[PDB]
Amino acid sequence: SHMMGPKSKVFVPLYVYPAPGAWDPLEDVISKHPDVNFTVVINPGSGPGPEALPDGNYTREIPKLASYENVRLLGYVATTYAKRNISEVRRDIETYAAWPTQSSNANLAVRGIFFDETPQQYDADILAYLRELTDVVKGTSGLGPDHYVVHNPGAIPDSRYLSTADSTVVFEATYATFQERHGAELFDTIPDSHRDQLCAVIHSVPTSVEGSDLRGLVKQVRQVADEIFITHLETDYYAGFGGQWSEFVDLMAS
Repeated sequence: SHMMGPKSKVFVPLYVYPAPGAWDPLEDVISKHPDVNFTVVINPGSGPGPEALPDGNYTREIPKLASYENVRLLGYVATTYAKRNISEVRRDIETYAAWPTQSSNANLAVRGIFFDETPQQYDADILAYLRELTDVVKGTSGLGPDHYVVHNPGAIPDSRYLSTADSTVVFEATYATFQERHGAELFDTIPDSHRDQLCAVIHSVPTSVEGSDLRGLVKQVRQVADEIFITHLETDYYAGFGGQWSEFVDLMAS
């Protein structure tokens, strides 16, 4: 069968600075593929920055993306492996949440939070910390309607953490590493899990993984992860668009 299996969201760690035109390659595929859902993490400065609003480039460009119904913007918030003081994490959540009211622009807003550097190891105190953060996201005006929560442990965490987030990035590494761990098979090791809970980020894909070879990779990952980012960049892979970005999104639309 040439069917691609379960549909996945395109996950976009959009750590490209929003100079005029810089986000065009993303807007172009969002517009071309209204049937594809995009989860887009924005990140002014490892967080929302030191002020109530981000800079004028962000305030111009964010509403343009937010205007598309198939986009779900998330604000990046660091947790430093749950060692970051929870009051500081909360300040960052609340800063994003207040964006539309602080700016008087309803489209200068995010629909949830992406928590970077969540821990892998199980500990009851960490679970309580993560659950509290989810409660904060779900209860804070300005992050609706979705109040989405994504975690990025950058590796497989204890499965008890998965239900505290809408999605967890359980693979964030090079294509070489993906292959060393037998690709989609690595996901089969995760107990008490479902693809709808999981995100995969694969960078540094060799350019020879193209055409039908890229189609095969996308299909393999779609089976196991409901949100996916794949890029052929090996440097600055979250701060620019890979040479097969449009092809990747086309395959996600297939």
